[PDB]
Parts: sequence; C-alpha cells; structure tokens
Amino acid sequence: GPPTSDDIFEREYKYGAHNYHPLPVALERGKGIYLWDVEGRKYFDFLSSYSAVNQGHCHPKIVNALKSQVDKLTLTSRAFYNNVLGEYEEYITKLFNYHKVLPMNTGVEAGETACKLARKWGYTVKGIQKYKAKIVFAAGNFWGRTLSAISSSTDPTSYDGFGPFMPGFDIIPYNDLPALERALQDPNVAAFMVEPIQGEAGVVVPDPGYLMGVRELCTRHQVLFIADEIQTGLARTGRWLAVDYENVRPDIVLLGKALSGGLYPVSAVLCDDDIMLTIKPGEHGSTYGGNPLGCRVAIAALEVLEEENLAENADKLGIILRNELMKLPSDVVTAVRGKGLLNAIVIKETKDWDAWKVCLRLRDNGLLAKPTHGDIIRFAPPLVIKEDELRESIEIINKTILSF
Amino acid sequence: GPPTSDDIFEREYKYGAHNYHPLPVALERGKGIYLWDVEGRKYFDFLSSYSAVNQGHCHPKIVNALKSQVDKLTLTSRAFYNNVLGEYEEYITKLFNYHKVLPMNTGVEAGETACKLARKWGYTVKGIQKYKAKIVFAAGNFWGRTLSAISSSTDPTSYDGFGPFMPGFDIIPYNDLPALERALQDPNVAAFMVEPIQGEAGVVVPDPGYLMGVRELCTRHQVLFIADEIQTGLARTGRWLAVDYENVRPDIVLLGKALSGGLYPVSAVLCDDDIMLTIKPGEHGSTYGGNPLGCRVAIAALEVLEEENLAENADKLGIILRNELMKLPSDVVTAVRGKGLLNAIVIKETKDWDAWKVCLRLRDNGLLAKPTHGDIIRFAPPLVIKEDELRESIEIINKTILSF
Ligand SMILES: Cc1ncc(COP(=O)(O)O)c(CNc2cc(F)cc(C(=O)O)c2)c1O
Ligand SMILES: Cc1ncc(COP(=O)(O)O)c(CNc2cc(F)cc(C(=O)O)c2)c1O
Repeated sequence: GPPTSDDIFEREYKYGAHNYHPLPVALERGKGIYLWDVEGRKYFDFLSSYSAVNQGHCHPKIVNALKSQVDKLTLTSRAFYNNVLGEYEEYITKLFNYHKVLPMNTGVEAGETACKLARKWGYTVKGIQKYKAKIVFAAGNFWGRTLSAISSSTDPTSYDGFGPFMPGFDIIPYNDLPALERALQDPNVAAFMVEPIQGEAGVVVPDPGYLMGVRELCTRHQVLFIADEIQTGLARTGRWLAVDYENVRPDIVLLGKALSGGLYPVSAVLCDDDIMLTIKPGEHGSTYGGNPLGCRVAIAALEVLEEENLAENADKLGIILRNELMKLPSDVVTAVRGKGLLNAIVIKETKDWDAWKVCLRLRDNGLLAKPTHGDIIRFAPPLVIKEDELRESIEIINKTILSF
Repeated sequence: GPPTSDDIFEREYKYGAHNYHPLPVALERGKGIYLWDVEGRKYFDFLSSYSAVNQGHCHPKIVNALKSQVDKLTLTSRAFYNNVLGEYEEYITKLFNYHKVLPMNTGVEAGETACKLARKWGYTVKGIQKYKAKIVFAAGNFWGRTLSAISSSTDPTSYDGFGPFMPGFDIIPYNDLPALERALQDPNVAAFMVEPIQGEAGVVVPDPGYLMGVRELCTRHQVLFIADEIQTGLARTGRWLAVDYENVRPDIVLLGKALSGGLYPVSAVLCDDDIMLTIKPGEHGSTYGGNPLGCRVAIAALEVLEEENLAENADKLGIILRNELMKLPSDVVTAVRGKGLLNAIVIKETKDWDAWKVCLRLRDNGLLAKPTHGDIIRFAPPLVIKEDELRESIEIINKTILSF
C-alpha cells in the first residue's frame, strides 16, 4: 500500500540530511488555500511556503503556462538567447519602474547578486578603494544560507560552526534611524540591505517613517538602499511592494518566492542602469537564471497577482485577521502584528506550553502554521483566500488557542 | 508579427542586465539533440546547457513526470513534509551508495553546502579551533557566482571588483599531487574541493592516477575529499561519476545540472552520516530545496540515464568524436581533449581568427557551441545522440574549421 505519514517521516530520517525538524504532517496535494495529507486530511495552509504560494497552491493559470512551455523549450543556458527572457524582462521592469532586471533562481542568489552590485558600484562609481567596501545589515535579518548570508546574521543557528565569515559586513539594530545615520558616516559603506518587515525575526514591523528615513539617509550619504522584498513583495503585505506604503523607491529591489507561484525557483534583482551596468559581460550569472520555463511561469504568476487584485484582498482581509486575533485574552496572546496577510501572534510561553505545541494542535484542528522562537506563530495564508474561508480559519485558531 | 532574432537581442539589451554576451542565436524550441530558432533554423546542440540536458531537450519521460506532479503539489516548504522527497532520497542515496543526501536547487548552493559541511565537520569531528578551518581548491576551478565561489577562483572575471573575499580558502595548482601533499600538512585544513575534470578551465583532464592520489592523500591527512561532479557527473563522461574511472570514493559528491534534465534547478550533496549529521535541525536549507516537483523530475531524469544506458553511449561515441576531431590539421587545431561526451578543441588563435569567429560560423552551418578563452571550443552534445547524428555533426565541424 501507499506509505503512511509515519512511513514518510521515517524514510526521510534514514536517507535525508537532518537539517530540518518539520511539523509532523505529510502532504501530497495542494489546491488554492488547502493542503491534503496522505491520510486524506484537509488543512488550511497558513504558511504559504513563506510567501511562495501567494497565488494559492497549483494556480491553474500558472500551471497552464508551465505545461505549455515545457513542451517547447526549458533550458538553453545563457550561452545563447531564448525567446522568452526579454518578454519577461520588459514586463517586470515596466511593472516595477526600474530600468533593468537581473534574473536568478533562489532568494539567496538575488541577495548575493545585490551584494556584488553594491560592491562593484562602490568601487567603480563611488570610488571606494579595492577592497574596502562595506555593506550594512539589520540585526534579525535572514536572507538565506550561503556563507555570505549567514555572515550578516545575528542568529547563532545560522552562523555557529560555519565560519570564518565574510568581511565587510556590518550590523546595526533594525528599526533604528540614529544607528543607521551613525553607520553611514564611513564613506567606505556602499549599501544598506534591509527587509521592509523582518520575516524570520518574527514579523517585525518597523515604526511608521522608518522606510522613508532609510531612503533619506542613504541618499544623503551616497549609499545604495537595497530592499529585500523576497517575502514582503508581490502583494503579501497589501501593496505590490511593502515599501509602497511610504512611497519609497529603493535603489535595488529583491524579489523571489511568489514570483513563480511556487512552481519554479525564480528570483529577480531590479535596479537602474547606473547600478546594473557596473557588472559587465562574463562577470555574473547562473546556469538556470533567466531560463524560458521559469520566465513563462513568472509572467503568469505576476499576471495573476495583478488580474485578481490580490494586494487589495490581502489588505482588506489582513485587517479582519488582526482585528479578530486581538480578541484573544492578553494573558495568553501578548502581541498581534503584521501588515496585509503577513502576520504573527506572540504567545505567553511557559515551562510546558509553547509555540510548537500550539502548532501541533492547530494541525489536529485542520490548520497548518509554523512556529518560530518558541513564542511566535506565523499566520500567512494564500492571498486568494476569501473572507468566509478566513473566518472559518480564525475559528480554528480561536478553538485551538482557547483549548489550552 | 513575432519578434525576429534581432528584435530578441535588442529587447534584452534594453531591459536585462548585461552580465552575459551570448552567441547571437535566439532559440524557441528544443527536442533531443536539436534546437530551433525563431526563424525556424535547426541546429545541433553541442553545449547541452553545460551538462544540464544530458537527456536531450524536453525528454518526454521527464516532461511527463513534471506534468503529472504539477497537478498534485509543487511546494510545501520544509516547514512540513511532502510525500515525494523521501522516495527521491532513498533512490539517489542507493544509486550512489552514500548514507544520505541534502537537497538544494542550484550547483553553487550544493558547493556552499559542502563548504558548510566541511567546516562543521572540521570543528566538531576533527577538532579544529573555531574558526580556523581551511578548504583547499584547485586553480582553474569554477563552481558558481556567490561571494564564496568567486573567492576560490583564480579567474579575474569571477572575482575582480567584488571583494573583499571569504577567508579560509587556499588555492593550489590542479593536477598536482605534490602540491596537495604540501597543502595538507596544515592540520587546520578540513577539505579539498576539486572537479574530476575542470569544465570552465577548458575541459582540463588530469593525469591518470590523480584522483586516486587525491583520495589517498586526503585519507592520510584526515581531510574530506569533495568531488564537484555538477558538470562531470550523471553519465556525461561515460560513467555514472567521473571518479568511477579510478574506482575512487569521495567523502562528499556534488550533483546538479543533468539531475533534472534541464526542466528544474535541482542539486544534491551526497555523503555518509559521520559528515552529514554534523548539521543539526534548523542550521541549513533552502526554500525550494527538496520540493516535490523537482524531486519527481529528478527521479525521472535519473531513471532515463539508467534505462537508456547513456553512460555507455557517451563513452563509445566520445571515442569516435575525439578520434575524428584529431584528424584536423595540427597547425589549426592544436589539442583535442575530453572524456566521454565532455570534449574541447584548442585553436591556433591569431590576430584575426579566434574561437568566437569559429563558433559564429558553426552556427551558420547548423551547429551551436560555445567558446572559452579565445582559443578553446567546447563540444558536448546531449548523450541521447546517435552515431549517425554524431557523424553529421562532425562533418559540420570539419566543414567549418576547414573553411577558414
Ligand atoms: C563544475 C561546476 N560546479 C558548480 C557550478 C555552479 O552551478 P550553478 O550555475 O547551477 O550555480 C558550475 C556552473 N557551470 C557554468 C558554466 C558556464 F560556462 C556558465 C555558467 C553560467 O552561470 O552561465 C555556469 C560548474 O561548472
Ligand atoms: C527575506 C528573505 N530573503 C531571502 C531569503 C532566501 O530565499 P531562498 O530560500 O530562496 O534562498 C529568505 C528565505 N526565507 C526562509 C524562511 C524560512 F522560515 C525557512 C526558509 C528555509 O530555507 O527553509 C527560508 C527570506 O526570508
């Protein structure tokens, strides 16, 4: 017969690396806001694969683009041109109003690309001596698992045991304009990379005016503002980009995750010519970056977010979600935070009761969510969810929280 | 009407980064050994997207796996289990006889993973003090474009303008056992990473006995042998792994590219428990690593290489290819090298005549190949090619080389 859930956990234990400890649920099917496990149980997805399935699981329009293009051509490499990449490049640069895009595959590769752009612009345009360029990051950041990405982390689970670390990366507190102003006094700083809302730090929303103040200070001191929108971008917070809430234009914008609707790893680095063209032919890229299959998928994924007005839906339904979550007793849920459909609750963790136990019981009651920190639970369902579906989910959350 | 080739080049010039200078040909369809451009011209593919389409373009079995799984589920993230990943993990670990695999997406991420494994094993098993671990690489190496990967490169096009660089990376000559023996005297060395045949250095095949000597020296000095088989693995050289030619077992094996038949970025890191399990839950991973769509594709891609005996075909036809290429006059083609269907010629470059011009004319005559170094041309067609097709391709190469 087909493997049970326990079989599935045990087989991965034997033959796969132990780099994750997932919540014990074994899915085999996803459609829209729902997931089904191998026993046939149905769940609400309140993680959305960290924003990658904003459009819902297996969105038919995005599937159709994949199935149409896989019959024509999937990979030429960049040794030649394929016919899809320029159509995608025109579409996304016009959509976000930047001169150019550099295509990559995973979110961390977009971050690496942005660090390379910042350094090469710092040396060739700003006039920093080679190799004294610095990049500033905010404590709590997470942008992936390469040696460079963990070198900017303050999370020991990211960096401990994996050094020595990349030089030239400085760290300041998040949501702290005086600290950024102090860091940018060094003319060897080339850029500041920052998430408009910190995802893995626990959905940390900075104070109103932070993003405008970051833009003002970067401009004043001739520093590039890199906005990592790999989780916050593409409608998840209720705008096309979370920086749109303060009408702020970063110098470099990073996209990923929902760029493909979860059907393909596609990421993107957006900026104008004065930054982009510091990288010359032969100096950067990726085997799969800009391949025609990912590009057809990304065009469709972007079209879905536009045609279905998913940013408006995320905004309106996020307000319902936070308002209803705030009714839970303060002695058990100590904070509700978020924008759009990127939200989190904080739990009054005890000796025995923690975020992991809440998420186990949420799973028992038909809802899938992921803990972090032991007292933080993310709530981020796909943006195609409807109000009726949202309210049923909240009832699952209430039932679970109040069952303890 | 539909864009012409020139239209396609111009649109990418306007809206995409200038990080590549591709050969001027604009493809829209691929099937098996062939590619078609937007004018309907048919070409032999003699690049195979740097080994990623070993199985030929759009292999029907691999397409079928993609189309079947995209209807069920494509991405849960590793916050939960999907049902496909363990089936893939069992298959590939049994196929290559290692305890475990760690799934990632791109080749450079597999390399980053291996560096993290080597460092964490060096600290926790070998007893190196944090953070003094070193990794040795061979001059000429290429394993991608992250800040760490360019820090081990000796190619200025990879690293110039992008420092400062990752510490702890030492470089020795390729194909040089005395130099490796000298480097491994430092007990803070944790690993040696090496390609069994250097791809982007120009298909540099080391001398017989090199890989055995590397294995012997690594074992003697308690150093991990990391074999980067992202281009050489998966039948391209006429064995499952290029290290099979000397019956050598690395400690860590890196796979990528052909792992998906070009339909999806899938990469893999293979090693035994004493190395793999130095990474604990929460310390490494990737959003898309091990997603169920890539895994179904990778299972099918691996099955194709086995069922169709593509390593045997690559071996037998590689010998024909090198033998026929060696008939070209020595004054124009100064070297022929390779194993299996990973081969290159070296050209007697002049003031006016170079590898780029040869490849332009090869394209005119129906064959697509890529230059490197100005005097090196790669010849690497998909492994499903037949002898009759191979001989027609050689006739295109002869016609072109002898037309100058
Ligand atoms: C031996 C070995 N190991 C790892 C990697 C990284 O694989 P990946 O690209 O998935 O990160 C590569 C990449 N090969 C390659 C060769 C080339 F001529 C151009 C490109 C390009 O980027 O356009 C890439 C590799 O050759
Ligand atoms: C803001 C931001 N920027 C870049 C990246 C890198 O994206 P990528 O994974 O494609 O390289 C991420 C990754 N998010 C994330 C969150 C999480 F809880 C687990 C994982 C995991 O790896 O399992 C990944 C990111 O949150």
